[PDB]
Amino acid sequence: SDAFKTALCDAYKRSQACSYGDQCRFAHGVHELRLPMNPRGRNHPKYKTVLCDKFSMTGNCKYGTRCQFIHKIVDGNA
Ligand SMILES: [Zn+2]
Ligand SMILES: [Zn+2]
Repeated sequence: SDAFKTALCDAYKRSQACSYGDQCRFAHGVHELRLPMNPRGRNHPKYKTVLCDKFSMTGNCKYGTRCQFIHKIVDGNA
């Protein structure tokens, strides 16, 4: 990354006064801040939202991969 605006200004945050001022290679705000944009794709994206009742009762769900419900192998014997 380039030396400009990829990190916040330590002098501006702690001391407020910055030695270079507006010629500071660091950002004096979030609008000034253009950091190296790392992917935000970390959160869990669920197609299958609620548990599958058919897969829990009969052990089988007819939709399979199409199922909008979570196929969880539930322990316990009848
Ligand atoms: Zn600065
Ligand atoms: Zn299912």
